[PDB]
Order: sequence, then structure tokens, then C-alpha cells
Amino acid sequence: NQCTVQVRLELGHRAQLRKKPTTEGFTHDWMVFVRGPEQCDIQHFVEKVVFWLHDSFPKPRRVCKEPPYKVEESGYAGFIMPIEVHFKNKEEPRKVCFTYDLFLNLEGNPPVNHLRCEKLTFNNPTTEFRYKLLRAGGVMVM
Ligand SMILES: Cc1ccc(C(=O)Nc2ccc3nc(CN4CCCCC4)[nH]c3c2)cc1I
Repeated sequence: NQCTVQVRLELGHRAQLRKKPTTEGFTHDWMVFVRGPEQCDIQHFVEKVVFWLHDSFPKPRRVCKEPPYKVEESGYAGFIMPIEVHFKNKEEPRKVCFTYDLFLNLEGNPPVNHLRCEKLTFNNPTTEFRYKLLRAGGVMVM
């Protein structure tokens, strides 16, 4: 009476040099996201994604209750960004935290376009959460 369900999350970011006045201080535009692979719908099992920005940002706790799960910002430095993916789960685990390396392109390097692929293994999900994981394009491994 085991079942294991695997789902994939993609965390990623894009960064490039910003174009505004010498006197506006942000050197970069960036974008950070959480998504499913092609033809998966992670909204079936994801309640919300919380992006914890550097304390220097206004409202550093950025919440996406629905897709797209992303933050678009301007900034002057990279930082380590905690990213919490909350589940539509009534038991443990209720969420996963990732520590995301939000690094910028320095000294005339090309734009950054990074992806981090995370495989989540749910052991013995409740019947309802199992269904959500599968609706999202999750796979039974037993
Ligand atoms: C280690 C470190 C890393 C990043 C920052 C940073 O970029 N801070 C920062 C602080 C305030 C900001 N405000 C913006 C602009 N957004 C525009 C859209 C919503 C309002 C703020 N970008 C901002 C960026 C500061 C440090 I020291």
C-alpha cells in the first residue's frame, strides 16, 4: 500500500543590464520564476510561491498565489533568495524552501538565463493530494 509520486519544478532567473538615466541607480533588470516543465500544470498542487527578496527591497516578501510564479525587478547586486513553494497538501510536507542564487551578469558578460530543475518525491501522499500531483503531470513510481 505504498505509492510514490514524482513532480518536477523549474526555478530560474534572467538578468541583464538596465537602460535608464546615469542617476537611477539600478544597473540590472532581473526576473525569477518557478514553473512546471512543458504540458505540466503545477497550479494543481502549488498553493502559492513566496519569493524572499533582499531586505533592501520594498515589500521583500513577494507572493504569487497563481501562475505565473515570478518576480520582475530592477537591482544593483545579486543575492541568495529563499523561495517557498507551498502545497495544496493537508499533511506534511506543506511546503519546500529552495535557496536560489540570484546572480547578475557583471563586466559586459551576456545576459543570464539560468534554470534549476528540482524533482520532488512525495511518499504516500493522501488520496486527494496524490490526485493533485497527477493532474499536474506527476508520475507514479511505486
Ligand atoms: C546585496 C544586495 C543585493 C541587492 C540589492 C538591491 O538590488 N536592492 C534594491 C533595493 C530597492 C529596490 N527597489 C527596486 C525597484 N523596484 C521597482 C518595482 C517595485 C518597486 C521597487 N529595486 C531595488 C533593489 C541590495 C543589496 I546591499
